Amino acid sequence: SNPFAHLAEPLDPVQPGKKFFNLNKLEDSRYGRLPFSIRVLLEAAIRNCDEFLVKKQDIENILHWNVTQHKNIEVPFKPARVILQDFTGVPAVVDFAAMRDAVKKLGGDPEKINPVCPADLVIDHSIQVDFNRRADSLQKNQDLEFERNRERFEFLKWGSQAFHNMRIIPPGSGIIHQVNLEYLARVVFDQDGYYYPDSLVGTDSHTTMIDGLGILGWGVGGIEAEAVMLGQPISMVLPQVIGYRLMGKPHPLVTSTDIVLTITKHLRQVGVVGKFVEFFGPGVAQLSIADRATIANMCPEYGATAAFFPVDEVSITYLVQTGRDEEKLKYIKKYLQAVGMFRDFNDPSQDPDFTQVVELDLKTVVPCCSGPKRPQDKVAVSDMKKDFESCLGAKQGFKGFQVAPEHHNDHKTFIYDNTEFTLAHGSVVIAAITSCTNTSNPSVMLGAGLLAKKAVDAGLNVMPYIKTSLSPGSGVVTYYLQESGVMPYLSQLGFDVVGYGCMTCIGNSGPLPEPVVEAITQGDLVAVGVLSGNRNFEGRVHPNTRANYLASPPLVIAYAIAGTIRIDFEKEPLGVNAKGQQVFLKDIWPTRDEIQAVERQYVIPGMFKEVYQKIETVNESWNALATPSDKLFFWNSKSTYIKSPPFFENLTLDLQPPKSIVDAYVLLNLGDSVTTDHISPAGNIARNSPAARYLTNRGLTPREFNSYGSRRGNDAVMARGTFANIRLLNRFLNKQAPQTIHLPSGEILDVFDAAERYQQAGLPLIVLAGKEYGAGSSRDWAAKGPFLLGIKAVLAESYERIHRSNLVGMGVIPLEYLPGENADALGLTGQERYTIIIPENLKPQMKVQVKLDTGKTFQAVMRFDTDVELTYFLNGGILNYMIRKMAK
Ligand code: SF4
Repeated sequence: SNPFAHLAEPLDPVQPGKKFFNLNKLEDSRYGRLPFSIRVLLEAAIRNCDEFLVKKQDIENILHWNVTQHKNIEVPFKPARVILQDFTGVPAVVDFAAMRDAVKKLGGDPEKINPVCPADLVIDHSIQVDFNRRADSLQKNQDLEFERNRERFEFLKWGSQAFHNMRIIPPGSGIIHQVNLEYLARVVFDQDGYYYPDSLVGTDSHTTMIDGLGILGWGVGGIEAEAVMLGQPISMVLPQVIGYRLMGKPHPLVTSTDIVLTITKHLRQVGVVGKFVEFFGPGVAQLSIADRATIANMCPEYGATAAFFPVDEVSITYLVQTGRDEEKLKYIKKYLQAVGMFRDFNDPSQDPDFTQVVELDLKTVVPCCSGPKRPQDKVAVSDMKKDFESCLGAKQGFKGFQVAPEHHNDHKTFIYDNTEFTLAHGSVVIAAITSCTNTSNPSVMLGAGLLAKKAVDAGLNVMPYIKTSLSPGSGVVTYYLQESGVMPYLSQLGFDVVGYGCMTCIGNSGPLPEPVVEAITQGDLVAVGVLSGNRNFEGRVHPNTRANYLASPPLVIAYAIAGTIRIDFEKEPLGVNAKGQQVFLKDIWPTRDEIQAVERQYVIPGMFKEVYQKIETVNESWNALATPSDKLFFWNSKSTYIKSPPFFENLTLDLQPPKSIVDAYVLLNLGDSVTTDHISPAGNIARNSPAARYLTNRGLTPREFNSYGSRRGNDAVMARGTFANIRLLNRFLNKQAPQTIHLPSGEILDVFDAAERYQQAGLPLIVLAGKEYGAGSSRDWAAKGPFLLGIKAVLAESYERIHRSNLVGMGVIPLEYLPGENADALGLTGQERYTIIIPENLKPQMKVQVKLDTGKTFQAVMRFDTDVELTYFLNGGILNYMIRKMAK
């Protein structure tokens, strides 16, 4: 039974059948000092205590957090639900279908492969900015989306019928996280007579955006989410919690976006990988839910697992504003208050006992952007011109473009729409109001509109060759931009709505005008994209922009109007007004107070009701998609999108022990901050690549390639796409190239081709890497890929959280250098042959010996961090383990 059953009591004696586990009846003073993020873990353990998956000791360990956070203690966590998008959602449903095949093969019941919690999937990663700056651009983009992705859509739609508990939010509805915040989020569950906190994992690294609403959620690989949907607890080392104390007031010109870029930079410096961050202090109460969500969104960019803002009265106000049901609201606040999970940030006596506290005085926040090449590279708006011009001549890097000083004032004329324009270094060519990060925030969306109106009335324009776009994460945005009268002015500046999906945020940015591309390449220009996103890594916004700056939506507009980031907005006007002459940014910038009025006036629950009323059913094209009635997927050999994966080939019920990796070759020698984009690119498929050759062989032209993310249900493409990022910096080649050296022959080959040779010869492979290996996107293809290339281990200085978990899930060993040790320090070339000794008895975090064919030996930490992770390793993977459990 549940040992804590006595804690269950009615919330309200008027409705005696609706109960909750009352953590206050624990009568334990440790509870009242817990970070509110830890209280969520505690509750989930108590309600789920069976003495099997979740044990009474587990509850004590979580309660004893203040002590046990230092004792490397694993705990279970069963979240309330799972959220997915289509890029990671396709391979997830392929995994499920493949697991059903495997379970049937072994004589099990394939209906056991079925989500036992709610799964919501939002289709947002497929639409691209094929067209912009026109009224019909949205329809034209929506049409191409469906035309390009029909098979994937029919497949997801079948998935939503063939597996229990799956709701799909169709194309043209907005973006996962914004839809989560405005519609999908429960805050408090009311299931089978028990209230409990909403919590989740999502197959997207920015799932942490939900934490702004006091919902404990974070990103995970699909394989981890798959296990969770099947009832497997998350296994984690009980985390330390950094208290981020906010104080002061932001200046009225400062935006949510300025604040998050400031905090991102701040927390990467601090180092919070493997930890929760939990916000508190007098400064939190002034932040709206949208503001808190902006900050929480960027959790993976600063490294943490969670960035938590507990539920307070501001959260409740957001729920009433977004039109949540009256009945539900009643028990959300009432439940949180009764259980001790309801916050008042204005009461220091209620502040938890965090591991340590770090501080931000919001008055120190200045208007800012981040770039040109990393989310943590904060640049004051006041210093944008200076910093870029410094970048022009600096050695090629995150803060260098390496342009000879003589050319810093280069410019190229070009003709666009029979008018001559001049492009130069720092010219803005992409200006996209994009990303759930910011479009969920009416302060910056209306800010952007009010700036647009001011500018238009002031007689300002955006040059017509500039690829401006507006890509909202829900239709509520457009609705209030129209009601408020600001949308026509956005339209005139070139910010018509182009789609309701990720779009430019994810690199789905579409073509630049031919004459603009010409000038850029012919002139050797550093052309600039400015976007309200959370990621700006070289090449991931557009192939032709060497500089990308994250900035608030109104700044996106400001740089569009100015047409360059090499501008001192204080010193230089934007243009000349036909009457009062000089028009400066200051004159057109809306104040916090002018924004708050329009927001208070135009963002009412009725709009949310209206937008979301028909969300699941309105898409006639979706509704039209025919699906088979099958429960077991009819794999089609003709498909280039959907393919039965080899993962479970010849799977046996019984386990055989792990053997050492013997005389492994190093497939790639990598450096620092290798992103999952480098490991498993998701955008354009290059004409000179293994994946292009495969698709060509199958009779497709480049225009039919689609993106890598779109091909994730086809392991044949995805293996070929592994380490195929054209900006991979393999230290074997000392240059950017998606290649490596096949050492036996000395030949330089595309990475997949080189791996084939090694695999044909029966040779094991490893990867050497530096710090922060696997940063960024949650994509488990950055683990499945290497697994299919024959990679048995990685040896790195440090790992990012989601990536490490995906490696473990695929049975690949994540090895870590000992402190003060790395490739240079050990004198490794990567051209040696590597023996990793696996002992008969394994322990989490154990050190193993690595032996080289040269005689050199050293030690590495084996980063299986919990007993459960070790069982995954012994099983050859997390889904292997789950098939075995379900087959018997
Ligand atoms: S790619 Fe951008 S818009 Fe899409 S879910 Fe991620 S953060 Fe949001």
